[PDB]
Amino acid sequence: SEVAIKMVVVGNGAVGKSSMIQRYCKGIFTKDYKKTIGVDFLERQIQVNDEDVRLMLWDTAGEFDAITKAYYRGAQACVLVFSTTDRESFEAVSSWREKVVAEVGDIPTVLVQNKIDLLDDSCIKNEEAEALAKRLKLRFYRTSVKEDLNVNEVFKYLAEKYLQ
Ligand SMILES: Nc1nc2c(ncn2[C@@H]2O[C@H](COP(=O)(O)OP(=O)(O)O)[C@@H](O)[C@H]2O)c(=O)[nH]1
Ligand SMILES: [Mg+2]
Repeated sequence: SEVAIKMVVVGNGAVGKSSMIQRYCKGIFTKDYKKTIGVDFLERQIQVNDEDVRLMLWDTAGEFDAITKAYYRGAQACVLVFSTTDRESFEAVSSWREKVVAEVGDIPTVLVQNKIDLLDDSCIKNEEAEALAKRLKLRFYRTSVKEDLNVNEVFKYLAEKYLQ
């Protein structure tokens, strides 16, 4: 048998949420300005602690109350994403954490700074990001979906945290 885990990936527009889901589940990254997923989630079968696990990664479309409720319904873990090159996306992180708690509760959550390959154009100081993760008591990953750096670790950690 297998354990199914619904995970939500949230954050401001263009931080790389759709790309992150496509990378993890399909192993691909294209150079398009915006990535789209035409179904509610992509999935990947993995092994965690000698258990078959079906991860279902739900991608946001962009919300009205019923849309928000359907997206978060039954969510079991959360990736909170901001972008190295988008200051507003970083400043919104605390509000995203509050929003996920409001919509589903205090589910296992990880903080991800995506686009770390664009470090020369970074709008975030390393110390600021570290302080935010410490204040929110969240594990923090610096990630590049484009270069496949610290993507797999995000989902493995959340799956382990959910099962443990
Ligand atoms: N340089 C770089 N671009 C990225 C990375 N991840 C995503 N992008 C690009 O950021 C843009 C927005 O990505 P998308 O997945 O549509 O973001 P979403 O709106 O959060 O779903 C696209 O051009 C992606 O290819 C990354 O790690 N590095
Ligand atoms: Mg998207």
